[PDB]
This record gives sequence, structure tokens and C-alpha cells, in this order.
Amino acid sequence: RTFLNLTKPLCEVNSWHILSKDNAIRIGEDAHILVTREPYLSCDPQGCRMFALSQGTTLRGRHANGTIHDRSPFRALISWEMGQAPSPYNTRVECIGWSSTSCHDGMSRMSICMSGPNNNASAVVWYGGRPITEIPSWAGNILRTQESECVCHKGVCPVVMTDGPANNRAATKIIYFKEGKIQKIEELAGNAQHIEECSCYGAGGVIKCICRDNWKGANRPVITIDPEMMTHTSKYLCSKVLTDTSRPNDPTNGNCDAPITGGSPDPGVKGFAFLDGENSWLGRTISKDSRSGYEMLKVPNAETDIQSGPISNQVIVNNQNWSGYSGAFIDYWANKECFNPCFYVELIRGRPKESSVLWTSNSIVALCGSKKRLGSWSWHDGAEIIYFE
Amino acid sequence: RTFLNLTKPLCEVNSWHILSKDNAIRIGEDAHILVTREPYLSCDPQGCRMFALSQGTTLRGRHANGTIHDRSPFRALISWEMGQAPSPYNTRVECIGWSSTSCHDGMSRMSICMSGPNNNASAVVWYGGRPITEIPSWAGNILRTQESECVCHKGVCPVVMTDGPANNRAATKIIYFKEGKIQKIEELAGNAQHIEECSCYGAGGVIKCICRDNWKGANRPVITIDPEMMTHTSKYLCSKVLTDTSRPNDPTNGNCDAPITGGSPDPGVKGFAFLDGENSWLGRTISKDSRSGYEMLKVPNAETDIQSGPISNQVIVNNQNWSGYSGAFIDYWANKECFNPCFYVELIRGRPKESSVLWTSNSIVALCGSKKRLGSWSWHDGAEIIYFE
Amino acid sequence: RTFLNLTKPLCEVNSWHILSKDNAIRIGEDAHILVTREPYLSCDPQGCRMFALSQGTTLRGRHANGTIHDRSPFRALISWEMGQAPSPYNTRVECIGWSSTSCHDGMSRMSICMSGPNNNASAVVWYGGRPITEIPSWAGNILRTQESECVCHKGVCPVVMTDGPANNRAATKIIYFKEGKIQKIEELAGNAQHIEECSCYGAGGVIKCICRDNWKGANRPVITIDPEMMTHTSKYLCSKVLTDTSRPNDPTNGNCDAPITGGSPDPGVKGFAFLDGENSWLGRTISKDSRSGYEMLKVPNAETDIQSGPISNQVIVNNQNWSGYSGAFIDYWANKECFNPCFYVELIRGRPKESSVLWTSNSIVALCGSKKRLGSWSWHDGAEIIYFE
Amino acid sequence: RTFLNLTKPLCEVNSWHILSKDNAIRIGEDAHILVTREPYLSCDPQGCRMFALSQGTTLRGRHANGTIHDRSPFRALISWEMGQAPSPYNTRVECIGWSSTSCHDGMSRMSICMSGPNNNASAVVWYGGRPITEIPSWAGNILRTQESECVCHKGVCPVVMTDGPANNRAATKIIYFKEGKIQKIEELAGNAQHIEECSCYGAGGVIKCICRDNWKGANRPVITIDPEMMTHTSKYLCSKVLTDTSRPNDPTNGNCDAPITGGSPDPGVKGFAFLDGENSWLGRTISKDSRSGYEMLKVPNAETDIQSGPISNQVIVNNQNWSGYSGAFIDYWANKECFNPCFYVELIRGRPKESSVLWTSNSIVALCGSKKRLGSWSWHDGAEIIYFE
Ligand SMILES: CC(=O)N[C@H]1[C@H]([C@H](O)[C@H](O)CO)O[C@@](O)(C(=O)O)C[C@@H]1O
Ligand SMILES: CC(=O)N[C@H]1[C@H]([C@H](O)[C@H](O)CO)O[C@@](O)(C(=O)O)C[C@@H]1O
Ligand SMILES: CC(=O)N[C@H]1[C@H]([C@H](O)[C@H](O)CO)O[C@@](O)(C(=O)O)C[C@@H]1O
Ligand SMILES: CC(=O)N[C@H]1[C@H]([C@H](O)[C@H](O)CO)O[C@@](O)(C(=O)O)C[C@@H]1O
Ligand SMILES: CC(=O)N[C@H]1[C@H]([C@H](O)[C@H](O)CO)O[C@@](O)(C(=O)O)C[C@@H]1O
Ligand SMILES: CC(=O)N[C@H]1[C@H]([C@H](O)[C@H](O)CO)O[C@@](O)(C(=O)O)C[C@@H]1O
Ligand SMILES: CC(=O)N[C@H]1[C@H]([C@H](O)[C@H](O)CO)O[C@@](O)(C(=O)O)C[C@@H]1O
Ligand SMILES: CC(=O)N[C@H]1[C@H]([C@H](O)[C@H](O)CO)O[C@@](O)(C(=O)O)C[C@@H]1O
Ligand SMILES: *[C@@H]1O[C@H](CO)[C@@H](O)[C@H](O)[C@H]1NC(C)=O
Ligand SMILES: [Ca+2]
Ligand SMILES: [Ca+2]
Ligand SMILES: [Ca+2]
Ligand SMILES: [Ca+2]
Repeated sequence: RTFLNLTKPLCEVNSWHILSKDNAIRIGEDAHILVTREPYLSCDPQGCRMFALSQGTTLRGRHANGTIHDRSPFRALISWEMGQAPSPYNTRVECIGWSSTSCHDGMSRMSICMSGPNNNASAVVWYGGRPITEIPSWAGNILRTQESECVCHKGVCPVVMTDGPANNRAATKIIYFKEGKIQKIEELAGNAQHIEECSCYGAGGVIKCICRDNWKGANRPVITIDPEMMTHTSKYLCSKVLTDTSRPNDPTNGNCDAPITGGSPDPGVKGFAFLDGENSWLGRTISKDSRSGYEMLKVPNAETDIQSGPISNQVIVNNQNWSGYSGAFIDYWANKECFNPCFYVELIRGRPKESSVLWTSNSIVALCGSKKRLGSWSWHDGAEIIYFE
Repeated sequence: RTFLNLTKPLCEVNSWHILSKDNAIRIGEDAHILVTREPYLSCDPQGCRMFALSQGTTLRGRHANGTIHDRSPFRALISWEMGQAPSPYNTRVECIGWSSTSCHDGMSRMSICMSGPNNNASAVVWYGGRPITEIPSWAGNILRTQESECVCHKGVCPVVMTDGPANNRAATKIIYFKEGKIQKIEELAGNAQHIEECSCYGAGGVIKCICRDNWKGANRPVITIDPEMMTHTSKYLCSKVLTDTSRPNDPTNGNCDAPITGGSPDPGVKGFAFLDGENSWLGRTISKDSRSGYEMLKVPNAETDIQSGPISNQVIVNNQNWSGYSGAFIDYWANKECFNPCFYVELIRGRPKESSVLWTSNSIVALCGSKKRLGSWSWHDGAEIIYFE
Repeated sequence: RTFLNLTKPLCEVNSWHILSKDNAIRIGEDAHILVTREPYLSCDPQGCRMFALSQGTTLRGRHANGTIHDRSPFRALISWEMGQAPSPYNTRVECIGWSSTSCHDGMSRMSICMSGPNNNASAVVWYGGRPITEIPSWAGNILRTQESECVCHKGVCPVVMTDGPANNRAATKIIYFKEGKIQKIEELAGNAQHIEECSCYGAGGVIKCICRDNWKGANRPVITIDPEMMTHTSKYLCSKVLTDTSRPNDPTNGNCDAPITGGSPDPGVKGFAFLDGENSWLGRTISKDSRSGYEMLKVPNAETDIQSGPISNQVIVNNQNWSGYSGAFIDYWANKECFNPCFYVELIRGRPKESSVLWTSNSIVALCGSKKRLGSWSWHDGAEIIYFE
Repeated sequence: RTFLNLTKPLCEVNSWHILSKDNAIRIGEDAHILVTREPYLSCDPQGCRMFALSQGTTLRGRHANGTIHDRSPFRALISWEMGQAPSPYNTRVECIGWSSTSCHDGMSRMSICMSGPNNNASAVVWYGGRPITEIPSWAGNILRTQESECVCHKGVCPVVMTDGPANNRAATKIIYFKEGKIQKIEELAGNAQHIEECSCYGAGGVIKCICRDNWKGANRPVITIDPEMMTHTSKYLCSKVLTDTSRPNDPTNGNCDAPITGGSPDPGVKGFAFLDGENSWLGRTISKDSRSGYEMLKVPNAETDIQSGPISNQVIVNNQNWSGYSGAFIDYWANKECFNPCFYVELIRGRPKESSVLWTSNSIVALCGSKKRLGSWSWHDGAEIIYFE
């Protein structure tokens, strides 16, 4: 056991293979499955786990009614063995709250959750399963964070947090942790105009966080973090291939340093990309308006070229099925000379798009890169809504 | 592993951060969750766990009917991973009976349960998960104990027990254990006139037990124990801020050495406080009459000053929601230079306050000290009783 | 770490303290609890576990219907953490069949199950979780064994087995195992005329098995086994206090060497006793006709004196409640200078005594000796049969 | 821990003893049990586990409806502790997909699953719980594999795969893995004309794979693999005792080098055999037409003599009960001088044979060889289909 160092480059990726799928809604139709949303996966030296914000009720329970609501005193971050569906019997409570992140540094796991009222939230930072630090809201408006895993290097794990408006300038900070203790706090710098729900990974000693601009941009903000110097820079993804949801049609040219407006009717969704020159892949919903479908697009130089377009594609979820948030993770402890990109897609079921039921929940699908040319099919949730009526 | 020694001082506390909530009643409305009461938490070198007295049925089961009853041959102390809800599938039986205490001495856990008929109860003392000692009733009237964790120092774990009337003078003893064997027994001494359900913690080589006087006082008795000499003193919390339930209004002056009587209609409830000069916090139900709401009041010198009032407060459970028992615990194995205060609140649902159902049970919330000034909100149970009708 | 040696003497016993109780039937009214019968307990260096023969269905399942039947291809020996109820989620399948025994030699656990048709059953002997040895029926009539734990000394664990009529002379053997391999087989010798379902325990290098004579005696046969020499003798309990069920009134004198007959209407039930001169205790159903109630009786010199009677008694289950099989076990790995006797009572619910349901199952209660004079109460099953109607 | 090698000989087998049975359909009538099919068992240094392809839904759930269907994005290979029934709470996801194999090389477990659309399937190869290698379909027609365990020798684990028509010549390959990495690929060679679903086992440094010819033969193809040279040969079982399902009556002579045609109405079923000169056993369904009943036949020189007939038999499942797939496995880590043959029988319930329900699933029974002459009885599933109507 030692601290993880981000000493390896990203593996070449040409295709995406299936890693895990929990079929939670299908199973939760009759088994005791907790309602969730905002899932992800995170790994450690022993393997990978799935994570999500429980709503403190089962899917078939009468308390599933009303779970469209994002914040309550009944939510908590829970983790479970990858592949299983989350039940009250197989899940570990990482922390209490309604927004979270988590990562392993090679020694222990840090987990963070925000809870409390809108104008007075606080974060609690846990390490090795114990509470270490507490951070009060600094802008009095829903202190909140990534909703996917953080990334560590030589013991130092940066985390992106925001507090302030969802539709206006907000106060974002990069907080650098070691064993759950604050090493440094920076205010967000650079040209990104709004930051939410960053999806982050590391490679070659560099951490990149592709985030959600909920205020103006249909293009995604990118923050580049040096976890050794504990400094960062920010801007937008340059590609004309817009990846936020509710975006206009892709334009002739993207914009590296300003948001591209437009889209209807959603201001944003969590998402991700892996940016590695020619070896760059962008995820997005297939629908430009809604959280339906999901596609991976290989867009060489998407980080630096406003003219970059797709040279290959892979449908992860067809546009006849619902998707949701998407984010990045990597099994940094794999026995490979490169760090292989993985991602998950949250498959939201229920409200508001399916209003024949009273609840909102999701299942999870996750895939990682392949150098091979693999065939594919749609990994939709798979549940029949009529069965819940 | 080594014996825990109470060598550290209490951490400074200015507010309370969320530690855990199990949402047991919400989840138990449709998953297989045990009916409980008298819950608490207790930690060890590896972490913290939740404890409670099962009723030997699930919340939705037909045998949940009648569970307002406190004592039966179908109760047992159970423990389980912090944050999970107590099911028949994830709970460890610590011992059999209907009143208990438990604590880890740094090497192993000691667990104690009382069972039997009112006029002939006995305690069984467990250590390392094996029964070590048995203790028969000495006053033939519901031999009973703490209903929250005991505390250990150099292997010596004092426990406060009582046998005798609930509504008149009784026979309290402090029994000193090491590896589940009786080292010494003392009869209660000092100015506390009635002792029940003590909530105890350790700091700076001194163990403090804040208890319930079910006979006269609305102020809580306080026993101070020297675990090395195995001797003690007792009196009452000096503060005018009364913390028992069914208490009258706070008077102008409290009384260190005599009970402050009054209040209606109930003689008492298990509660707690941390007492450390200016760094003192008293918990109580917000209602002076019923087990509803729960608030933490910072009252400097509450332990010694009859005129001490609150300088701050934090609502833990709003007064439109049910509370219950409350008690102290500490993660004595945390990687801190001080012992940080934690507490839990039992959130009782069902009878007698909610008679639309035939059962009585509870969920749990737990919080710990923070040196920061954190925002707060209500951590009420969150179940809808109508769903159970 | 090492093979257990039976070198310690039995602890002095003056009353019985509660060890465990699973409340399976109460819990199983709603939770997913397996139908069982023929339970017992058995310990190893880490702790104690509960055992029983599942019927391959849950209590509330439609397949619980018809579970009065003793033998099917759907039964198996399962073990689980002491105190929990047996569910499909927390039980380990030891082996497959419809008669069993099990014991730990200090290194690993041996478990044995018989299965197959009446005229052609077979035993499979398991060790450390792997199948070691198979034993075919020698008399073509329901090869069967103890239905409670065996006992090992220096790695040698003798097991008593019977093959032959239940209501006439049969063929009993003592098979000595080591690591699941047969070391020696002996034909039953001595004065016991019929042997079934032996309840065995060890002390001072000697193993005593108290059994059920289903053919003639209402007094119980006693087999004494020397595990080093691998030899034995047999006779009956001498006491006039008869302990099998469906017995006549206790006569003026018992008989050391021949069966005391009589009783109505059933030939036998599994039972046990601890025999240590003055320190001797006999368990039996309170009713002399049916398996109801259960009492422990201290009968000095029960093993040698035909006029020995009780000098103390403890009611374990009141005569208004159903009991069932009873058997011996000891936690040989306790941190004590003596081996402390323990026993369990099988609490049978359903058919044939409770015919308003279609199933037969049980719950378990277990107790151990105390040197103290402890109060007591009835530890009956606690389920309300009407809730299953 | 070392790499396992196959130098030991097969144990002599004269009868079959019961190893395990999970009773999953009986139990799943009321507990939360996953719908499965294509089960098997596989062992490692610690013991054995049960495997199967889940359908991503419980047996009682509404999504059970439609589970006759073999391939969907909702299936996954799951493993669990031998003897338990597969629930959402005790199952490990080995990989995602609708065809699999798995085996332990003495150091870690390799698991492989195929998923994707019929024309573009892909395999993901896992080792030690991590994804290692991906393989795209090469014939573009349902790439598929063994549905029972693979076998490893000195780090090398051969796997047989097929891609192509089910009803005509297809493209079978042997792929040799080491730590999940491809060491070599071979096209099928020899006189076997069609290969599906091989049941494989090792002894004397040689792996034999007994398969299913779904195109022509009612006799079973046999593939002999040398795991050191990484080469193979193929032909058919010589015996007149035909072991596929939907076969004609046994002819007077079998055929070592060509398929024997006939039987109605089904083209084949996964099965197995142990081939060891005189010590040879063939399994098959009792019915020549349908997947009903199951018998083991000892047929000396079945691998080499076309006139070889049975010299003994054992009924495993009577012909009044449904059977299904059957396959081979061995506990190669047993403490024995020889490798003892084991096998399982999949017990299919529901569609198409039991059309009164909407689902298809199964339970499992497994047996291993014995040198003794043990009696036997039928180990059928035991659920009442009426209870599911
Ligand atoms: C802390 C919190 O409530 N986060 C919520 C965020 C915010 O609403 C937006 O990022 C605006 O800040 O996104 C969601 O609401 C959403 O769009 O589904 C889900 C998530 O629970
Ligand atoms: C899951 C689904 O049905 N998605 C469909 C959506 C939704 O019906 C609307 O977004 C509802 O507002 O509409 C589309 O035009 C889109 O947005 O891509 C087509 C897509 O197939
Ligand atoms: C052993 C026992 O019965 N303890 C019970 C005590 C006593 O009744 C009082 O302390 C009076 O002695 O408090 C309760 O009843 C109560 O107030 O809810 C709960 C608890 O179960
Ligand atoms: C949980 C709850 O509703 N509490 C309410 C109680 C209860 O109605 C009574 O205690 C029932 O006896 O009444 C109050 O006046 C009080 O006690 O402060 C107001 C409080 O909001
Ligand atoms: C193997 C077997 O069937 N054992 C059964 C035995 C025998 O019937 C008797 O000992 C007569 O041999 O006792 C029972 O039937 C019984 O009385 O409740 C239960 C047990 O299952
Ligand atoms: C559990 C129970 O009800 N036991 C009762 C039994 C049974 O009813 C009969 O044995 C059934 O045949 O009858 C008694 O006379 C007896 O045996 O002592 C009284 C006892 O209270
Ligand atoms: C990958 C796949 O679908 N395998 C299926 C195979 C193929 O149909 C045949 O081997 C023909 O190739 O056999 C089954 O269908 C069957 O007979 O019950 C079950 C199994 O799921
Ligand atoms: C389980 C069962 O009932 N099997 C019966 C089968 C099936 O009914 C048919 O195969 C359905 O196609 O028919 C038989 O003639 C046979 O196959 O030997 C008799 C056998 O008892
Ligand atoms: C096979 O394993 C055995 C037992 O570990 C070992 O003695 C032998 O050297 C190995 N044989 C080969 C050929 O590797
Ligand atoms: Ca946006
Ligand atoms: Ca009081
Ligand atoms: Ca008898
Ligand atoms: Ca065929």
C-alpha cells in the first residue's frame, strides 16, 4: 500500500467495452432496492465500487413518492460492490447529505457529502471511514460538488466545489486535500464562467475536470489542475461538438474561451470527456434537448481545435431510451502501463419524463476503453414502466 | 491493539456536524427492518457501529403489534454497521434482554444485557462475544442499566446499574469491569437522589455520567468516576437550564445538590450533556412536556454554575417532530489530539404519541462536534405515518 | 491454531443464564426466514453458530406447506451466526440431507449429513468445507445420526450413528473421525438397548453421550466414549427421574442397566443431560405425554444412583408452550479453567400440535450454566399462530 | 499459492454422492431470488462456488415475464457461495453478457462473458476481478462459449468459442489464456463437425472437452487439448450410448469420426462425460426427446469402442421431472492424490415445457464421484408450478 501517483498516460481508445450494469430498476420492481440518483463508480487497490445518493427509501416503498426532489435530510452517499443493485442490505454509508464526491489515494478513501438547508449547507470530509474536516457554506446558496470521483496524486486529492447561483456568477473553489485535511484553497481562475458537477481524471501528473456550465454555455468548461503545485487554469472545450444538454445544433466553430449559448429547455447536465490530443473522446446525450440517448464521439484535438469534429462514434444508449448524468473514473490500480478511461451513464427512470409513477430513480451502466474495434448495442435501463403502474 | 486510556481532553465544540442517520422507519415501511428502541452508538479501533434493543419482529410484521411494551423474552441487544437500517440480515446479536450497555476497552468489546421477570432479572456480561459473568437482581425490581455506551480506561470499564422503584428511592450501583470480570462494586453515594439510564463519556482521566432522575428532579444527576481509584461522587447539574423531560420552566437558579422538581406529565427521559467549563453543551427535547424536537444549548459552566444560561443553540430536530432518548458516545480512537463529543437522538415513531398504528419503534440520527460554525437543519425521522395506516 | 484437548473439568452449575434466542417464527411471519427443524449450536475458536436442517423453503412460502415431513431431497444442514434467524441470505450450507451432526476439532469443522431413500441412505462427511468420505447404509433403514454437535479430542471426533428400525432393535455404530477420515468403527456394546440422536459433551478426557431409546426406555441411554483409546461402554441413566418424552410417572427406583418402559403416546424425543456426580443436571419436557414445556433439574448422582431425585429446578419454557428437541453443546474455546455446560431447546411451531397452519418449523433458545443463583422466566417461541392463519 | 497443474489422474468412480443443491425455485417462490439459466460450478483453493447467467430480475418480479429469451442487455454472469440460492444480496457480478465461462488458475479467477447484438458480439476477459482483454466477433453471428468452467494448467487456460450458424458449419476457435492475456488462437481441427457449449475437465496433463454438435450429431463431439503445447484434436464419442438430447434410440454401433443423425424435435443440449478407459461415465437426459430426467451411465471405453455399453447406472433426476444443461467441474485443490469428477444438472422450470407461467428459470443440483457403492434418489427441482399460477 502506497499513495497513487498519476505517473501513466491514457491508453489509446478506439472502442468502448461493457464493464458493469446493475439493472437496479428491473430488480427493484420486486426486490428491496433503494431509490437513488447522481451515481458514479470509483476504484481502489482491491477493485471498483458503485456510488450514489440514496433517497432513504426503497423504490417500491410508499416513500419513493416525491423523490424527484434533489435535497432532503433523508439522502446519503452509499457505496456497494460493482454490479449489484443498491439495497438496504448490501450498501455502505460513506456520508450523509445530498451532493458528494469520493476517491481513493492508494491508502484510504476520502468521501465528502454536503447537507443542510439551501442558505446554510456544510460539507463533511471523511477519510478511512472517519470524519476529518467540516466546511461551512461560503456563499449561502447550496454548497455542492462533483457527483463523481475525485482524483489523487502523491496523497493530494483536489476537489471542485461550487456555492452560489445556478443561473448566475457563482463562487467556485478548488480545495486540495490530503488524508481529509485541507492543504490549500484556491478560488476558481481562468475563462470558465460557471462550474458545476466536474467529472475528473488524471494522467501524466495532470488532472482534467470537464464540467457543467449551468449559466450560459452549451460547451463544457475544462479545468486543468496540477496536484503537485496545487494550481489550476480554466477555459472551455474548444470543439464545435457541443456536449452539454439542451444545446443548439453544433456550430461551424466552437469557442475555447467563452460559453456558446442556446438550447431548450434544460440549462445543463453532468458530463465528461477524455482529452488526449488525437486520442480524445466526448460523451453527450444524443438528444440535443433532453436526457435521452448517449453517444461517445472520438474528436481528435477537441481540447485545442475549434474546428475539431468526430472521426468515430459509438451509441451507448439509443435515443429511444432515457439517460442522465455521465462522468469519468479510472481504475488507476490496474495492471497496465497506461491508465484506461472508463465512464458511467446514469439511466434515469421516473419523473419528470415518465410521470405515470410518483418516484424518480435510476440504474447504472459503465464502460471502459478498448484498443480493439468492438461491436456495440444499447445498454438501456431495461425496465417496463407499465409494471410500476 | 492496547487498552484505551482516557489521556486526551475534549475537543472544542462550537456547532455539530452530521455523522449518520439510518432512516430506519422510512426504509422499514417496505424492507425487512426490525422494530427497535433504546438505540445508541459505540466505536472501537476500526470504526463506529449502531446498537439498539430489538423487539424480535419487523416493523411491517404482525408481531410489531404490541411493541410499546418495554420488556419481553423476545428482545435482544443488536449492533450493525453505522448508517445502515437494522434488518434481520445485517445485525449482530450482542446479548439477550431488554436493557443494556456496551463499550470497547481497546482490545475487545464488553456487552451487558438484563433479562427476566421484574422481580428476578439478571445481567449477563459479555466480552469478546463470549459470556463472562452473571449478576442477579439485588432489589428484585427490574435490574436495569445505561441504554447507551460505557467507557473504559486501562481496561477498567465502570457501568452504572439500578434496581428498585422507578418512582421512589432505589438501589444504584457502579460496577467496575475488566475483561468482563467484576473488579469492584460500589453503592451509589453523594447527592443524586435517583439514578437511571446514564450517558457517560471520558476525557482527561475522568468519566462523567449524565443521568435520569425519574423520581424527583427535572435537572439531571451527574456522577463523576475515577476509573483508576474506582470511586465516584454524585450531585446534580448546577445549571438553571433544565434538561429532563416533563420539566417546568427553567427557574432563576438551578441547584447543584438537590433536585428541581415539577413538570408534567412524565417523570423522565434518558438524556446527556458534555461538561468541560466554558466548552459545555446540554441537549434536551424542545418541548418541556413531551419527547418532541431536540436542541443543543451551549451553556458555559453548566456543571458548576447555578446561574449559567445558553450562549448558543442548534436545533437538531424541529418541534413539529418526535424525538426520544439521547445519549453520548465518542470515537476515542480517532486520529485527533482531543476526544470529540458525539451524540445520538432516538426518533420514536408510533405509540403512544401516534396511535393510528399498533406499534412503537425508532430511527436514529447522530452528530459530532465541530470547531467551525456550521449551518444546521432538522434531522427528523422523515416517515409518513399515514403510509402505515 | 491447535487440536482441541478435553482436559478441563466441567464447571460447577447452580442455575442457567440466557445465551441466545433467535425468535425465528416471530421474525419469519414477515421476513424471509427458512423453514427448519432439528437445530443445535456448535462453537469453534472464534465463536458459536446455530445449526439446523432447512426444508428448502421460507416459512411464509407456499412450499412451507407439508413441511411436517422429516425427509426430502430439499433439506440441508445450514449454519449461521448465533442469534440471527436463518434466512436464505445469511446461512451457510454445511451439507445436503435430512439428518446431521457437526463439530470443530480446533483446526477445522467436520459436518456430516445423511440423505437418500429410506432403504438406501448415505452419509457424506465434510471437513474444512470439502467432502471427505461417504458411508453407505449398513442396515437399509434410514441411516441417521445425532442432530446436535459431536466432540473432538486431539483431532479424533467420535460420532454415534444408527441404522435400523425405530421401534425395534437397530444397528448402532461409533465412528471415530480425524480430518473427516474414518480412524475406527465400533458396533454399539453395553446395556443400552436402542440408540438415537445422541447429545454429547466432553470433560476430563471423557465424552458422554446422552441419547434417545425409541424402542423401550423412558429413561435415557448413556454412552461413555474414550476418544484416545477409541472405545466405549453403554448403559442407562440410573436416576428414577425419567427424561424422555411420553414417559410414565417417575417410579420409586430407576434402573442403571435396563429400560424403564411405559408412557403414551410417543416413543421418544431427543434430549440431553450433564453428568458430574453432585454437579448433575437433567433436562426434560414438563409434560410427560407431549413435547410441551421444558425444565432443568439438578439431580445429584443421576448417573450412578437409582434413587436420585431433584434438589433444584429451573423452568426454561412454561408448560403452556411447545418445546421439542433439546441437546448439549459447550464453548470448549472459552477463556475459563472449566468447560461450562450449555444447551438449546427447539421450539416447534405448527403441525401436528398446531393444525391451523400447513407447516412445521421451530425457533431456538439456548442457555449456559452459572455458579450463581439466577432468577428465571420462560423463553417460549413467542409467535402468535393466529397471525399465520 | 501457485499455478495449478493437471498431473494427477482421475479418481475411480463407482457411484455419485450429493455435493450441493440450492432449491432456488422453491425458495424463490417467496424470497427475492434472481431469474437465471446456464448455471455451473467452479472451484478454487478455498472451495467451490455456483455460477449462472442472471436475467436481471427476480423470479416473482414482473420482469420475469419473457425470460425464455436467451440474450438481452440485462443478463450477467453471477457467482455465489455454493448451496445458497442466487439473490440480489449474495451474488457477485463476474462480468456482463449472455454467454460465459470461468476458471481459477490457482492464483486468480478468469471470467469471460459475451454481450452485444447477434451480428456484433464481443467477449470481455476478466482476471482477478479486472477486465484484461476484449475479443470482437469474427463470424458476426452470436459469438459464444462454454456455459461451464474452463480448466487451467501451469498458468494456461484454454477456452473453446464458437461464432457462426447454430444449424450449420460454424467457426470454432480455441483460445489459450494466461492471466487473461491471449497466448494463442487456433481454428478448430479434426473430425468434430460442429461445436457448442463444451464441458471440460483435466487429468494426466490433458484437458478433454465434451461438447454439443447442434448441427447434425446425436453423439457428442470430444476435443482433446494439450495445455502445454497449446494444441488440440477433435472427434466424436465412439460409444453407441448416444448422449445428446433429441436423439434416436441407441444404434448397435456408435461412430468415432462422424455425427450420428436423427432424433426430434431439438437439435441439442449442453452435456458432459468423463472419459478414462474403464473408469468412464456418460451423463444424459432420460428422455431421448426432451430435457427430462437425468441419468449417469458407466460406459467402459466409451471414448474408443463403438460397441461400448453401460455396466452400471444411477438416476440423478427421475423422468417425471425436468432437467436441462449439465456440465463438468472438479475441485482440483482437494486434498487427494487424484482428481475426483463432479457434475451439475440444471433443473429448468417454466417455459417452454411449463407454459402456465410467463418465465423460465432453473435451480441446481451437483454431485461428485465416490469409490463406494452409495444408494441414490431423484434430486429434482421440487417446486410446485401451481403455486406460481
Ligand atoms: C445539489 C443539487 O441539488 N444538485 C442538483 C443539480 C442542480 O440542480 C444544478 O446543478 C443547478 O445547480 O442538478 C440536478 O438538480 C439536475 O439537474 O438533475 C441534480 C442535482 O441533485
Ligand atoms: C426517451 C425518448 O423518448 N426521447 C425522445 C425525446 C423525448 O420524447 C422528449 O425529449 C420529451 O420531452 O424527444 C426527442 O425528440 C429527443 O429529445 O431526442 C426524440 C427522443 O426519441
Ligand atoms: C428497563 C426498562 O423497562 N426501561 C424503560 C425505562 C423505564 O420505564 C424508566 O426508566 C423507569 O424506570 O424507560 C422507558 O420505559 C421509557 O421511559 O420509555 C423505556 C425503557 O425501556
Ligand atoms: C411533535 C409535536 O407535534 N409536538 C407538539 C407538541 C405535542 O403535540 C404534544 O407534546 C403532544 O402531547 O405540543 C407542543 O405544544 C409541544 O409539546 O411543544 C407543540 C409541539 O409542536
Ligand atoms: C432421520 C429422521 O427422520 N429423524 C426423525 C426422528 C425419527 O423419526 C425417530 O428418531 C425414529 O427413528 O425423529 C423425528 O421423526 C421426530 O420424532 O420428530 C424427527 C427426525 O427428523
Ligand atoms: C403446550 C400445551 O398446551 N401443553 C398442555 C398439554 C398439551 O395440550 C397436550 O400434551 C397435547 O396432547 O396438555 C397438558 O395436560 C400437559 O401435557 O401437561 C397441559 C399442558 O398445558
Ligand atoms: C448464446 C446463446 O444464446 N446460447 C443459447 C444456446 C444456443 O441457442 C444454442 O447453443 C445454439 O447455438 O442454447 C440455448 O439457446 C438452449 O438450447 O437452451 C440456451 C443458450 O442461452
Ligand atoms: C418431465 C416429464 O413429464 N417428462 C415426460 C416427457 C415429456 O412430457 C415430453 O418430453 C414433453 O415433450 O414425455 C415422456 O414420454 C418422455 O419424454 O420420456 C415421458 C416423461 O415422463
Ligand atoms: C505440479 O504441482 C506439484 C505440486 O505443487 C509439483 O510438485 C510439481 O512440480 C508440479 N509439476 C509440474 C510439471 O509443474
Ligand atoms: Ca449549459
Ligand atoms: Ca425527572
Ligand atoms: Ca423412549
Ligand atoms: Ca445434436
